[PDB]
Amino acid sequence: SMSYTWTGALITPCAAEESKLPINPLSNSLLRHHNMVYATTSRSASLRQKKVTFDRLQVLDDHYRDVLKEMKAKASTVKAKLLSIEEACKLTPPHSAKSKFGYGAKDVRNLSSRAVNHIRSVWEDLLEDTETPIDTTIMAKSEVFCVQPEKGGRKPARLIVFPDLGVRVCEKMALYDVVSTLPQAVMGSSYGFQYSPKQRVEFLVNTWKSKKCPMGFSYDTRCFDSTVTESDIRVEESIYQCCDLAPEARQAIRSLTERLYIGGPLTNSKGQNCGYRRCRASGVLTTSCGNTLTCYLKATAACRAAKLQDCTMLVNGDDLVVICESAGTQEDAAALRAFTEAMTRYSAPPGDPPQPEYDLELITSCSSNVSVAHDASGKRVYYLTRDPTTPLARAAWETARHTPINSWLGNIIMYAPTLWARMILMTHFFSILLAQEQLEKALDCQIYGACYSIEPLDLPQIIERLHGLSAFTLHSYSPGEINRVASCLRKLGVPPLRTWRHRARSVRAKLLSQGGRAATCGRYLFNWAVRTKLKLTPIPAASQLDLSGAFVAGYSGGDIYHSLS
Repeated sequence: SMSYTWTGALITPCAAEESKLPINPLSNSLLRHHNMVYATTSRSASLRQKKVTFDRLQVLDDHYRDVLKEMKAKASTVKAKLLSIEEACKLTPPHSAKSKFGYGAKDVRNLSSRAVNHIRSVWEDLLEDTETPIDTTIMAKSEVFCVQPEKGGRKPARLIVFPDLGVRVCEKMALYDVVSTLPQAVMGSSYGFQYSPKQRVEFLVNTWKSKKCPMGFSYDTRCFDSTVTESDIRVEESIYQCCDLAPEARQAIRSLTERLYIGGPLTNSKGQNCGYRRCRASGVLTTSCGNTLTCYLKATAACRAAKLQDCTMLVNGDDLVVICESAGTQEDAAALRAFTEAMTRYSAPPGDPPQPEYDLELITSCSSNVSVAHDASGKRVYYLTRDPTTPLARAAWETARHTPINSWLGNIIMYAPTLWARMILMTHFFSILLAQEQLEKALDCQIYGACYSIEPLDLPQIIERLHGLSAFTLHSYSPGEINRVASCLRKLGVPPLRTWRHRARSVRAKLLSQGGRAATCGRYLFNWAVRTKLKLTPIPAASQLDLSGAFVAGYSGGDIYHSLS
């Protein structure tokens, strides 16, 4: 069975695609080696197609079957509610792709007669048709990176596949409660998306100290979505079907699985037949939940197959991490191979093969690793951080250009306590915002695939609840960490961390200069930037923040939105 078959029609762009950075006012203010920054375009689509296209052998053993039964037993506890038309509409991002039937996102959110009617008819059709493949668009995704050790070598665009707006809203009705609550009910503590960054590191740390001589590794799956099989996808259904369901929900799930999830026809932007898909669609509501379940399922079985001991897993979509019990260095190496052999049998071979690690800090997962720091009190505080190359590169892009999602805002939220987010990302963007009377203006960003609309002036409170007040006092970072950042700043041509200190003090002062929510930011976000530290008490408005459904589940590909009415 092939992951894809192609007809020859091209993956076409819908609009003008821009591949390089413009030389802008404040582009260079952040990053001067602009010819290292690039966005992906449909030009590289055929490259990615070569990569994701292959036949899949899959050989299930008894381990697998045991674990699946265990997962199903836990799902059987779940009661999933069917979403009302309205509730599904409110979960649609206002800039989600319009439907081919003469209405878009705002039509759905507004519950316009045309949209509501067709959404209804698409639901009706799910009951009345159990076989006909639902059509999908395929699109080359635009993402920004910096180039790395070849070079002149860029990633090819990733490929997104989605059904029409009307189907997407039906998916929500049928399956939004399922994908939001069943992962935790089945994998529990191993479901990564229930964890804030603070909560995540806490788990990882605890897990590590809980082992006597802990061993740890991450597992990278070679183009995961393509490795997913129709069998995988039906198994995933059998888990879903273990819930208590409304009768229409049950049929909806059965129909979407056959007509959409297991596979279907790929159509480009010009409306041409591009070929067929027999693997994970990356743009459906079930993508994150399916991926996480499938990963956790195959991972857990391949442990038993590898006779690994006292394993504990963190699973986030297709990203897997395992902290277990060391046997011996040569025995560990052998065990990790066995894990890989088995995963390869479950149709999940590796990107670059896994390597045991004996420092928690050297394990990467979710493009993240743990590092250590100290708060004002000198106490040893753990937090989570990445190589800032990709985040800064996109920070340069969003500076120059109008982008629908501000990854920088997201990254500051997720990586508040980090050295580079405080000294650069905050410093950079808060001068810009002040210099353009745009502090109160709320911007769109993503957390775990979901879209939120946030005012930058409510960053401290958000930051405090997600990380602690320590994230405003942290210092004495790791040498490896500080060397990673500084080395990155060379690469991109960013002003070295000395430089940013003075820029911050300016903005901080400029921010206190106005009092109110503005001053709260200068006082909290840029405390690192002064010798005479301010007193730092709790935030008044941290009290009543909406951080409901902020870190419950993953949704990358799911067309999900959680800001206000």
